[PDB]
Amino acid sequence: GSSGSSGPQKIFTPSAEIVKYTKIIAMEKLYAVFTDYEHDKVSRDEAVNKIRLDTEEHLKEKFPEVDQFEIIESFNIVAKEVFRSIILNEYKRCDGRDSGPSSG
Repeated sequence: GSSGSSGPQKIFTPSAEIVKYTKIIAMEKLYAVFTDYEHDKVSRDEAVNKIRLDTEEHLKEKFPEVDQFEIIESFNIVAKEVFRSIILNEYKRCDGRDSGPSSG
């Protein structure tokens, strides 16, 4: 057993069970907020962060046994995950031509 962060020693990851459910909610929203709030710069600032507070109340509720630190730290990993996927449809080049239906 060990504890305390120091050196090249990596940190432990949160609960996967949640992280997964965090995407179904974080994703949808994150995408619903990204697609919109273009004109306004701050309008999107709150839309994104807001989730961090929303999901936290939507997850910690589903997992009453899980720790609060598992509902937050988990999201972080989820967020970054989405963004990347969003960058594939904006600020990119030669993403990958398509022959058939893209959105079906």
